[PDB]
Amino acid sequence: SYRIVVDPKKVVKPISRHIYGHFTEHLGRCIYGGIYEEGSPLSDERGFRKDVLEAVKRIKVPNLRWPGGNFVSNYHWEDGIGPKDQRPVRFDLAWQQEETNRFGTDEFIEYCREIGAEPYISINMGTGTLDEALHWLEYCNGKGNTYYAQLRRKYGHPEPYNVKFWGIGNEMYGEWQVGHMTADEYARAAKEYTKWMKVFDPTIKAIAVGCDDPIWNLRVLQEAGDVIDFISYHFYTGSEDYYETVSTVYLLKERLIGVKKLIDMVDTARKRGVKIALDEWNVWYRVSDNKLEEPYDLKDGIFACGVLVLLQKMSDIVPLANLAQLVNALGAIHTEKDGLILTPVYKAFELIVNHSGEKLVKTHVESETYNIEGVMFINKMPFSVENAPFLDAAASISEDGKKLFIAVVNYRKEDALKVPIRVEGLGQKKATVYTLTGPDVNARNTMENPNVVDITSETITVDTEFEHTFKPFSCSVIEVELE
Amino acid sequence: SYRIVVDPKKVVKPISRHIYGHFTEHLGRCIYGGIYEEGSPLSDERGFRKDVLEAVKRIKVPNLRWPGGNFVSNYHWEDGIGPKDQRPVRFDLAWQQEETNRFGTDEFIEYCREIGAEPYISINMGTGTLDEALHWLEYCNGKGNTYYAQLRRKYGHPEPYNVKFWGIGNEMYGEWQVGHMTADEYARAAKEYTKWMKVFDPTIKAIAVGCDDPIWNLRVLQEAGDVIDFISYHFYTGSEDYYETVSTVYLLKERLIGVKKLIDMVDTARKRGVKIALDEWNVWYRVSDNKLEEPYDLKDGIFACGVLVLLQKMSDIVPLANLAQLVNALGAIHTEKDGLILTPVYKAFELIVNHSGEKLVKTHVESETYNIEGVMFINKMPFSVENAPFLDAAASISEDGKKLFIAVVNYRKEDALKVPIRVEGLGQKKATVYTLTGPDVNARNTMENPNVVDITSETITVDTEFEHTFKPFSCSVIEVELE
Amino acid sequence: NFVSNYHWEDGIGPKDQRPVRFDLAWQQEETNRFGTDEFIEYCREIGAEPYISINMGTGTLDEALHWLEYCNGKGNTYYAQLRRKYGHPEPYNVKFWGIGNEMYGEWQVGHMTADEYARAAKEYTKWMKVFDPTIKAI
Repeated sequence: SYRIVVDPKKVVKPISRHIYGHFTEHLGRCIYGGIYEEGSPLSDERGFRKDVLEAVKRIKVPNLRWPGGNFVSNYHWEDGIGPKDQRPVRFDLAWQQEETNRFGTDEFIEYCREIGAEPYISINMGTGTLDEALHWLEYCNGKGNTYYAQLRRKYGHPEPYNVKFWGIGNEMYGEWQVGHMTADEYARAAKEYTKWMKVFDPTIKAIAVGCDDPIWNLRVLQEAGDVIDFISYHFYTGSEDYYETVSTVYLLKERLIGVKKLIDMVDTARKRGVKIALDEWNVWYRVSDNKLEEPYDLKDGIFACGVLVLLQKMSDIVPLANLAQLVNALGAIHTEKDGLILTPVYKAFELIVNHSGEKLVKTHVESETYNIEGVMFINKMPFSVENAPFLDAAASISEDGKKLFIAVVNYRKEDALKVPIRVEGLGQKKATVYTLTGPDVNARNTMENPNVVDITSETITVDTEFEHTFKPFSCSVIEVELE
Repeated sequence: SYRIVVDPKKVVKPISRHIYGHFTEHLGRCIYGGIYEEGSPLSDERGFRKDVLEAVKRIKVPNLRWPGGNFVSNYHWEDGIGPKDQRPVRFDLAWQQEETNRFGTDEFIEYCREIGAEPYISINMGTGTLDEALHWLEYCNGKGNTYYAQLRRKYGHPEPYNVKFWGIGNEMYGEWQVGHMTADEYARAAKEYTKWMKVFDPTIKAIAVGCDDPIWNLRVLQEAGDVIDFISYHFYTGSEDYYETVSTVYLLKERLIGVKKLIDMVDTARKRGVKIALDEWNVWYRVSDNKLEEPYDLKDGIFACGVLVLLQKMSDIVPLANLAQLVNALGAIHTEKDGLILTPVYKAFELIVNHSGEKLVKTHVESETYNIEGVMFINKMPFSVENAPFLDAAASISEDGKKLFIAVVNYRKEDALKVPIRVEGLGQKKATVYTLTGPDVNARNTMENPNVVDITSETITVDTEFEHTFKPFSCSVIEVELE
Repeated sequence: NFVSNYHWEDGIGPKDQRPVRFDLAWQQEETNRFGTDEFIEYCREIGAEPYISINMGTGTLDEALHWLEYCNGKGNTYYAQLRRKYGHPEPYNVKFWGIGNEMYGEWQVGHMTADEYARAAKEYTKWMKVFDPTIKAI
């Protein structure tokens, strides 16, 4: 048996806007050819691609991370400010590219404003400096007469940017990272940058680097949990098999619950309420070059929907997440010289960001269960998840709250499910069901039939007790007025 | 608000015999004047207090921990064997008492096999050797002609004692432990002692010492997770206010979930499936001499009930547990030279051990929630626990089994709880409801009113959907037939 | 590996009073009816200079010192007096001593990190050579 019980009067928690966040690295064709193509017919006066822009605005990005990623660990921000024709051309050691630097801090901040998204920038901790990081903070944030607040104005922007999220470094644990650190080194320095940045601007929020290594997380929280706001986490998954993929959602629930408990275990961290930032996540397993153009299909898009529902459930533990990445490289959107595809990862966002609430409301959900051992990620590392649901849900309420949104995923590959839903003190009412699904589980959109996987709509009679059938391998939200 | 639904047909996972274990340390009158009083009219030929013996059998001890506790770290087991008149009188550093060693290893296996419990002995890591622990193991478990087998045999016992559980040192992390160790040096020591003890007897089960320091745990697990079976936790709570005391049940839950998560984050240990051993727990707040005669009132019996209900629900994570302690010192049982007393803590055990099943069966519960911020333990450590329930429960079945049980707890101090209970495909049966409760939260059994708090029975009827009302601050088991 | 678990005193005296132990190294009961006295007898039978390995796994500085004494002392020291008591007035004069055995490998009982071995190898040797300067230490 399956069942879903709701109560639109029992609010459990707020749901943070910023669980729906995004990410744009200078990697491959993510910026250049991506959101920003200069010579193009499809561009505007600034160089932004108008089609991509219209697509991104439909998602309504809450915040947007930049410029990396493994690019920033090697990146001097000043290289990318002022007259475009005197920006030096640099070598990006991360992804072996020439960097023209004609998309920089202003250009990026402009892109944020245009779409309506809080900028979240990451400082360079492998090649950079306290100074350089502070100077970047002054330039973006200073309202006094400091030389850098002077220089932003000099280049056309008198008002400060007030950029509230800062990322104290990127993936500083890895061999692959330029100027990579030990747990102890990084811990000591996560503290130094954070604390000094905050002296200048006590209103910024700091995300320190976390990972799977628990000793690393613990040393971070211990040294810096006095002053950080988030410890970051990275989750990439695969591969090849439907069930293996659409279930690492529950691997991620388990892994996030871990980091949360490490936080609990550290005094100053627990005391302040340090939180978790899922500041990189996606499916990735097919591609291993440095353009990362991962051909996402519907199974990947069901993983995303599952994440987003989960995040709705634990937005209090993890109030900030960023899909890696926004365009092309591991991209929800894929662009060529003359058009774009919106992958099923993207569509997942289209379904859930529109049609969802600000307050999570009590939701019991009965489901049948399974266990899987399988693989994930490019390197194939084995994983194992026991008691993964076939059906999952999270209901929410609007600020109003005369609007209930009921998000429900069906993980089943073959059988549709008839689920008896109950919603206290309601009905009867006409209501609308939005459903993201397609034919195969390997189904893609193409820039030809760019609508094989898309969001459908249909009207339904609901009441304080009703029923519904959920297509196999689909996500669907029921939207219903409560007045 | 409140609800309980049970489905006797969905077996979730088994319930381990050993969550009901106990602990018998040489501390104050716990052992001498406790279970053992030589010249006593109340004692048998070999010196076992007959009243206590029968008190103890009722509780069906699954396993008995001995001899410590902080005592073992100063303890040389050799001193405790042989004809009693030749044993040396020694000074226990742990509790500043003269130990006569008239109670030792043989007496303890007699007391164990006299009451049905598996021996579980803690070796001396603070004042003793590998060799010394190994000869202990040889003495208890050796079939062949090694000297310490021979010696067991000279003293009256041809057959091996086959002692299954060995704990590798005691609270070795603590400043108070004699020969206390750093995380790194103990982690090395755990692997070693374990490793070699399992070369002699590969069938034993070794409990490693863990604590509250996450790094401590992580190092033991990284080093010894190869060969250990359990890492151990120790929980002592209170205090003074009813709610601040009961509900640390829900502090303990969080604490334990934290530690499992540690195990998940270490490969060898995760891969081997190292579990938890709660090898020391109780209420302990109002006394800190060195006989520790805590006068437990009824709130403490309710915490015990909660803890045991919690254990039923998670005995797959924590397979083994030990109340601290059995007699006198932090005792469930209190004894004087004439009679004895059964505290509400013991009573909690009488209630659950008789009338509980061996297979946990699906138990969903809905309940109201509180947030508290209190103090706990001897030193009054501040704490809080968020969303603690006023009502909890756990349903189990006999092995066969024509008997469902429903253990349920009302933490509410003032109100009774009117609870609708559902049970799949059941009568129309009658059923007995066993309930432990007293006049007020401060109720306490006495040697002349030995019943002020006690388990009472009453017959109700159940109907696959039915209602019951649980007294305030009460624990009840509902025993229903099924055939 | 036998040695890093061995207590030399178990293999001396009347054999009937000698204790049976458990060899952790090879998982075998050891009756200790072949021991130090027995080993040196066999050595001078075949004319081989004896070469003794000391237990650094579960043994102490003291324990090793006492072995050398038993073997090489000609004073009226407890352990020399002991060798004499058991039949051998005149010392064995063993020339090659082995300062632990394979103390680097996970399999050795009592094994050490390089720093803790070098530290101890220094310490065992200097003090043995103070009792008897003629020995050669491996």
